[PDB]
Amino acid sequence: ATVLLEVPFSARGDRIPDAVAELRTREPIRKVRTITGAEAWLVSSYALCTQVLEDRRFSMKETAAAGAPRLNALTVPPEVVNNMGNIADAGLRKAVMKAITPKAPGLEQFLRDTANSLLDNLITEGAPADLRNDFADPLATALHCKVLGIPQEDGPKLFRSLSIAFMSSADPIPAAKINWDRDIEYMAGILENPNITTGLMGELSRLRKDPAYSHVSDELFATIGVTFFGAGVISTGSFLTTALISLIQRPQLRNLLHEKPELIPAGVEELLRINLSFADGLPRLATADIQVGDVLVRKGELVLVLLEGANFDPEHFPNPGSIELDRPNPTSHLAFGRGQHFCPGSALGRRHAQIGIEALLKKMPGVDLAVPIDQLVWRTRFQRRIPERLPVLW
Ligand code: HEM
Ligand SMILES: Oc1ccc(-n2cncn2)cc1
Repeated sequence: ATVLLEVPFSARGDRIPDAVAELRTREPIRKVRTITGAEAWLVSSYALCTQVLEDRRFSMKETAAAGAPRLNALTVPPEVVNNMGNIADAGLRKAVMKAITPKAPGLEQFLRDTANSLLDNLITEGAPADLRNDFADPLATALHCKVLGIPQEDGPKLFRSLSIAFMSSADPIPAAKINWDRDIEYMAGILENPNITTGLMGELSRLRKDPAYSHVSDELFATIGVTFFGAGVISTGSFLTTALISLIQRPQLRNLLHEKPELIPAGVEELLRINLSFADGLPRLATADIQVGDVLVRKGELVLVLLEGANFDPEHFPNPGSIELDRPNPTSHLAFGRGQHFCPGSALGRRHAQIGIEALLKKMPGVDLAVPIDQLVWRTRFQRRIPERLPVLW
């Protein structure tokens, strides 16, 4: 006898497990058991992942209901799972989206100057360098302090919450409450701080005192600061780190992009497509009985949308393991999700990776791993796949 197939399959972010293609071909929706012991439907083809993500009867908000089958334990309060819905209901969606575009005057030059400073510091210190802790994550943190309008020197303490806040745990995490309550108190103080006049928190601070938003709660304003910092920093730092592995493992492409930097946006879109940064399928709870493939999903059941299942599906992306800069469908991957919950930071996340890669390739054209690839240590039981250190030489 064996037990039901367990997810996730592997915390490694540098290779896709052969099980994914076997599932996708033979059983593109099939039952699995999550780390909590709950059963779920794992969906692994492009067609069925898109069907679930575009049908709001597969609800994100409902995953937080008491008694639901769970992928993992909540690390935020249950109403915060509906964060974008609460931002939309408060009349703040357009304002939030406007503040986190990468097109803000000076923002790109700030990102390039920051990237070049971090790189020069590594060059001065000498190889080996850790491109996660001393490049990708400080670049993500500096970017998000600038986009929020908060002091750069407050970035490192806010960042140190994230190794707990983005855990994928079977059980509630006492330190995630301690750090969440402290980080909310910090954002509530930012909203009362007259020095904060720029970025997303300077905008929220003004709208909080405008009569049209006098009944939006202070808790929501503070929650937008904590969630957009945390989601943006973990997501951009982790994507850029694993994209740098994928580039270092393709010297032919590295060299192409160094020679023709105008191809960096196409290269980043393929690095998004092949990225294994999300450690778990995206969860949704069915609110109706819905046919998906050969399965009738029942109301109340959990569905998990496996992004690499869609993004490596050869029916959509032929030769899916290869980075090809001339595909006819290059932005149709699911790396930012799809539908109602498509990532609101997508443009910012693209620009952070394009600028970090352009800066790295000009400063360290010979960048290579300084350890054999199997020696990277992959974080476990986390919502992202990331190596704990990324040692390189150049
Ligand atoms: C390359 C970087 C990024 C990747 C790969 C990424 C990926 C994703 C994905 C896959 C979703 C959909 C989750 C779902 O449907 O269940 C999502 C949602 C989200 N992302 Fe991003 N993200 C990135 C950067 C950002 C940035 C820069 C921010 C903010 C500054 C951000 C904020 C959010 C938020 C707040 C949501 C929830 C949206 C909702 O619930 O409607 N992300 N992201
Ligand atoms: O809109 C958001 C929802 C959940 C999160 N987090 C999930 N784990 C940690 N934060 C961040 C933003």
